[PDB]
Amino acid sequence: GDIHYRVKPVPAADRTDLRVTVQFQAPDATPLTVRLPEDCYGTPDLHQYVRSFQGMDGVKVSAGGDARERKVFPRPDGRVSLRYVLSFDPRGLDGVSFGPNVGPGHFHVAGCQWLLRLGDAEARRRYVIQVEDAPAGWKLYSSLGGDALRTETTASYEDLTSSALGGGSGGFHRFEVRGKSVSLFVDGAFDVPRQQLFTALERIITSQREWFQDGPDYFHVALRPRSGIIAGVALDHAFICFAKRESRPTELHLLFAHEMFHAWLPGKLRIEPPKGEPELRHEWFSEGFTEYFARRLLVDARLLPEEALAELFNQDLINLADNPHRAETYEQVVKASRMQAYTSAYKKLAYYRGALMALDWDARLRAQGSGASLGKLLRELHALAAGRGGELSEDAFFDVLAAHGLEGRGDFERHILRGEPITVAPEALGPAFVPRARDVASFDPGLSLEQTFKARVLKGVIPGGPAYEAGLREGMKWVSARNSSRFVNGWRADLPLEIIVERRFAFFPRGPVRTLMLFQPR
Amino acid sequence: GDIHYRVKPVPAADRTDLRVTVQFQAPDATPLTVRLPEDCYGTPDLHQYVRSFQGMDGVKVSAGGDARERKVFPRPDGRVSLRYVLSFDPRGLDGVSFGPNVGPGHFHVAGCQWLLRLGDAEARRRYVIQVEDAPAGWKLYSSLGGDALRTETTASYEDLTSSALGGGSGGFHRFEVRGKSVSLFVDGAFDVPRQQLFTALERIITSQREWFQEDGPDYFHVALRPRSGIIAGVALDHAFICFAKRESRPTELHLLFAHEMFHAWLPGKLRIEPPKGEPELRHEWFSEGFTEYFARRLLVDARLLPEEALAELFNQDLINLADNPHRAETYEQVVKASRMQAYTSAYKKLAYYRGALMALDWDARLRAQGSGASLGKLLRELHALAAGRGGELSEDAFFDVLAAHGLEGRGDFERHILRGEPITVAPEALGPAFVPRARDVASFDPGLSLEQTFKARVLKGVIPGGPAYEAGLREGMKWVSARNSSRFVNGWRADLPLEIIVEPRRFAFFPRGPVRTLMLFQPR
Ligand SMILES: [Zn+2]
Ligand SMILES: [Zn+2]
Repeated sequence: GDIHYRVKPVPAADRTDLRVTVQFQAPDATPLTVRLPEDCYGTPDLHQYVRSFQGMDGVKVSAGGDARERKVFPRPDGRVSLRYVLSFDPRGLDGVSFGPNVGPGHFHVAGCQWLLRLGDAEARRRYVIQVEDAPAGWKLYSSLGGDALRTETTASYEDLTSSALGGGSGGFHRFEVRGKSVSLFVDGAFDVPRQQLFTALERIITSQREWFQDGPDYFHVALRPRSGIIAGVALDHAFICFAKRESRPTELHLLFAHEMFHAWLPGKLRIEPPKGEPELRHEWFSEGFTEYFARRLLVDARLLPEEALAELFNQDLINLADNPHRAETYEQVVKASRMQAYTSAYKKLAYYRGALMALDWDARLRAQGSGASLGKLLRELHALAAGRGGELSEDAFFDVLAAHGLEGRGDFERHILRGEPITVAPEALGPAFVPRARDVASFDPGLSLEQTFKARVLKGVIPGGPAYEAGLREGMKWVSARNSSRFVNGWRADLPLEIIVERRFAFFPRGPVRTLMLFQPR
Repeated sequence: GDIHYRVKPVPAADRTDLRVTVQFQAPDATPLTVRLPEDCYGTPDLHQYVRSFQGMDGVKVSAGGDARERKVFPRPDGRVSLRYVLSFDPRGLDGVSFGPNVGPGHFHVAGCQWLLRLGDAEARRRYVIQVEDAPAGWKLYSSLGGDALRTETTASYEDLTSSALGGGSGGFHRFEVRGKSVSLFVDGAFDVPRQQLFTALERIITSQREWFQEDGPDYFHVALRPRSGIIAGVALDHAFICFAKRESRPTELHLLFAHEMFHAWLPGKLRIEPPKGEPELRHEWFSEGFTEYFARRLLVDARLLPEEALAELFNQDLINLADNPHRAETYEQVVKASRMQAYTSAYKKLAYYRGALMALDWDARLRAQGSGASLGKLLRELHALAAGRGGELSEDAFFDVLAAHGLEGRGDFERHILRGEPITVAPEALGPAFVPRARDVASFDPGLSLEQTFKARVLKGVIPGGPAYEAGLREGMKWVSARNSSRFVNGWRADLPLEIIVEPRRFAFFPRGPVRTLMLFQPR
């Protein structure tokens, strides 16, 4: 059967409502049940935002089981025709990182956020989705087709939960890269001016499509506002970004350059782990290299100065040195995943490892003077993987590196399998930077952060350690803590660790100084 | 004493909050009562939008009598230091035509809408108001100074109730006219692109300044802000705020801009003074009607309005005036109606139609003399002479000027205004490209006395055989509502039926009455 969808954006005082009308053929006139959209992206109770839900041209609608269900009575011939208005709260949805994002001059909804749940979700149907009566001056962008006025998709409901439909009037830019269309949309309040976001996004995409040398016929980049986060979801033909108003240019550039890079690496260049081995085996490559490339992309596009590039790798060396699993072998990392004690530190371990390995490999390849580079080698690796569905066996991947005079297999077995420390060549950041010894204080809170949190009572306070030195003593009524998680994205080294007891205590996590070769300028 | 204000615009999900910190000295340490802002522009219970209200640097606050009050505990020396956050609901405030206008990337507040009520409202103080930690890329404005970052005014609270403070991030344009600064701000959803709005506003504003060729204010702001179902504007010294709907057409705004902002000059600096005892409405035909004429001439000169659309506006005037029940009413009768609070839309609109057609006639007659005369040249002379008497001309001086240029102004005034005689427009008044031709226009006749009907709650005055009678309406039906019923309010469409829901059935018909012949201008 065919499902016809018509969506109208109706701008309001504080939001943009979506008037949705849908028509399809049922088998006969037996009253069937339909369900209101449930958010796969985390909003609790998405049905509360359905303002009205009535039938059209004779189709009757009554109450169903709960408030997420409706009983509709099809026509004798089987036609079903319904109309419902989605009025999403902009205030409530500011806390749902990937929920619906609406505003007085824009709207964005993922497939699950506006589509109706009818029947089997695995069943395939022909979806015709149109945007009608769009306001004057607005630009639209759908993930199912290059012309959001009408898309034609044959897929299942499940497939369509990740799709996107949106529009706005706050910033639009269009350009062509290799004859293919790319559309940029920016709505919401943002410190970075619209022109700087369009230029930066234009450069990042143009660089990405140059690397791998013709792609998608249509692609959209939608920037939408949400406080307290800088996140993005990637899709086929679209990249959606929910970011806070106070986002710095580099913060958005690093995210744009990293999440869009995931469409190639590991999207079209995946290293197949051996039989039975987990997907995390090659996280150093599928995540650490992507970040390295993302950094190399910004510096090439003249968006990130080389001095900041040095501090990004310096942070990788400092963060990996403070990682408690920095020396853990494959057998230990894989055992923690089967044992589910896999904290933020474990999540970040392969990012720090893989980024520095790529920096070393590039330096080692470019020192050859034969015009080689980690990038030239990744283009060969990706072109070869095209004849195998974008995947490469472990032997085929390391065979290529060995052909370019690079000991790829030895590095992986050393640093990833055996957990041996990673050495970065000194010429990696150009001749203007040189690694010089520096002492960085290790992260020692002076108390067991987890045993305390578990028992809600200060436990294991090491006498003479930082926590002891602040006055804290073991067995104390732990109330709360702030800036104590070392490997979550917002940890700051210049800010003290706060801990509240029954009284607020603050101290820096001072510990045995270690020496690291950080990159300095000349 | 000195009152010192600090305002922080804090963007939010659906609005922009205002963190206001105020510092002033009390006469003593004895507790005093301060009351939250009340809206002079019509917002019920504006205090409900005050989220927090606390003391600062040792000053204590407590509850007071009602929700509008607060008990402030000054310091021993008398120092009072308060901080309160205004978080205005953009949804409910869309219904208040002149209430606070906020939203995700902008804010606008009138003086009364953010300032605190401290002591006597007519006591003069020195108000120093600064906008701090404003968001990056936002542009701000104030009516108390050309630099919104810090203004300084010695005025009373009452004077400051009509002041304006605002900013935004959805559109800004600045330009200079004869060395003076003008800034334009646009926020909210609007069908007309920002470039079109800025170009038109710059053209209209420049045209108005060259018309009188006087040095305008050192700073001037024009703030376009969103609000459903209305197209309104409030004129202030140093600022013109406009709250309009998203679907506003360009000409609708162009007429609003050109008309409202001309009132700075006419009657602002050129008022005809009525004789002793006479109401100020006597010259509403000159202070409103002629302003509408010059606003239309202004738009055509700036190429924002074609000449075909100018003819229609005057055709509209002829039709609207012919439908006006008070069209032939003398001045004593129209002055009798103001004293009995009967001024309705028909009355407030009578002087608009009257004065605009007279201005059109007067211009044709002046230019027919072939001596380079024109109504615009005449108004330049009148404005210049008025500058020596305070923007004010006696009736004798005003009319002496017109009679000097061969125009019998006085005669028309005591024939069309004072006596209510019908107004004749010279056929050549719209140029050789247009000709007045007789057209038959159906008179407005609901077949029912609306005014009477709305005064009671039943149907009053249904004429057996009128349009309302044939539609099915009768004498004595519980009257509930009406749509498209006010003929002289801006929104009446002769092409949409008159809707009257009685009892509860809905009667929709056309208020078509006896035919009328009028000479409308048509293209050749
Ligand atoms: Zn990633
Ligand atoms: Zn007026």
